[PDB]
Amino acid sequence: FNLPPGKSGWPFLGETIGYLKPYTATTLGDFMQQHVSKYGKIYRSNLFGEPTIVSADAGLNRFILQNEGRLFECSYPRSIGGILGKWSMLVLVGDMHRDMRSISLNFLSHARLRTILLKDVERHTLFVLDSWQQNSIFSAQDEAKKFTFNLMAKHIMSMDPGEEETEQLKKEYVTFMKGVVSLPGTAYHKALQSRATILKFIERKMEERKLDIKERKQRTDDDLLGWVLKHSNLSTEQILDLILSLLFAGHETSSVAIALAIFFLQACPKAVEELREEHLEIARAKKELGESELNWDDYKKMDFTQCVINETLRLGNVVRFLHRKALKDVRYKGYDIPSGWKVLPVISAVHLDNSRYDQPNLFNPWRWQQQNTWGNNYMPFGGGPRLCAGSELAKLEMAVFIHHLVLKFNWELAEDDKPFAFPFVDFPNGLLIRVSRIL
Ligand code: HEM
Ligand SMILES: [Cl-]
Repeated sequence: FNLPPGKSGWPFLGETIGYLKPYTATTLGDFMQQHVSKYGKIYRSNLFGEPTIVSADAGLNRFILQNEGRLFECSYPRSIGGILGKWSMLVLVGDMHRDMRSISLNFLSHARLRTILLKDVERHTLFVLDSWQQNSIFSAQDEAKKFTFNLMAKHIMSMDPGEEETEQLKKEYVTFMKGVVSLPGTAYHKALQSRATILKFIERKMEERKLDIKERKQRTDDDLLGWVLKHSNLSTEQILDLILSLLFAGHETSSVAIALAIFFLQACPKAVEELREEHLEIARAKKELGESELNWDDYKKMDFTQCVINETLRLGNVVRFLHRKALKDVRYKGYDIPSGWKVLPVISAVHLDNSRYDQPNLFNPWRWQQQNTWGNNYMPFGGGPRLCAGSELAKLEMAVFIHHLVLKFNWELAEDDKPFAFPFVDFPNGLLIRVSRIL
């Protein structure tokens, strides 16, 4: 019987404060690097109020991910467990989760991806990028968040950008997100108030949709709200939790990824040159054909863009680790994971590994003309039965945004900045950039 080595830290809190200490997002951070150096890639700790096995071992992390529902299961801390609702897909397990995942996969199907969703992705890209003024200075992080929130609101509830009900859902949504990152104080009871308001807003739009469906109007299931009403048997409270958890799942991730790409690309002008060549050829082809909107076949031509995307996610690491629990005693590589203990697969660790990538701290999208996303080396979307249901939409959002960005603008940092993990990734100075339109 061999328990992994490590400390236990302070009572109640353990090593949580040190574990959560902000660190530059392109690294693992002092706490993680030092613990791996002293104890190895598998070590024990006391985190988020529970005894914990931390894993920076890519072989163990894929074993955990693939054995969801058998040896391990998703398990958030008590505080974080319930802010997205009892029926949040990110927290559910068992049959209910299997049913909610099947719904998300079907709504995000390839057929719907290449017709419905792509049109909205390009429309929302141009809604943002056409408002950018010459020689202006602004926060790219805020613009990225604008793009992805607008886009998600369209996808889930057919809301249009810039309209009042959408700008007000943003303020309510961010006030609610100030609860996840937290006495409770007046900034936690405020987040529960906002959550209730949001749930009442979603239930309002749900009743309007049930009327559209009863009156047999066409294309009622273009958004997620209409889709679950027509194609599922979820209850009202289940629908509200699904809508809210999808907004979070799709916006918090995609916004960071877009911002990371803007950041990495201004420091890699040769990658922007190759992107312009690839995207100018696509645009020239459509001009000769007299076609205006992008189609799936144009997206399939964005080979080097997919290299930038993979490199952005490998180096930037939108998600630092996952929250899991062991369902029974497990033995792996000679260590014992006791039942009921928390298990944290640090899926970001292998992305920064010297032995799996050559110069992992360098942004080098050309490495993906040799490497591949299959296997242990690459898991920014997770793995196993909970592998990210929106990954294909995420890549499409980045590709379409990049396409119009490099065709319309040059950009530079107006103020020094760097990404940090809190563990959520964010730019402290807001990623201010100056832009100028091309010829
Ligand atoms: C760069 C963008 C994204 C990244 C890095 C990312 C990452 C992840 C990861 C690591 C998980 C696994 C959670 C776990 O195993 O506990 C996950 C789950 C999920 N993601 Fe994403 N995601 C991204 C974009 C999106 C988008 C755009 C959507 C939807 C519009 C989405 C929807 C979901 C859903 C529904 C799940 C739950 C899957 C399940 O429980 O079976 N994601 N994501
Ligand atoms: Cl490499």
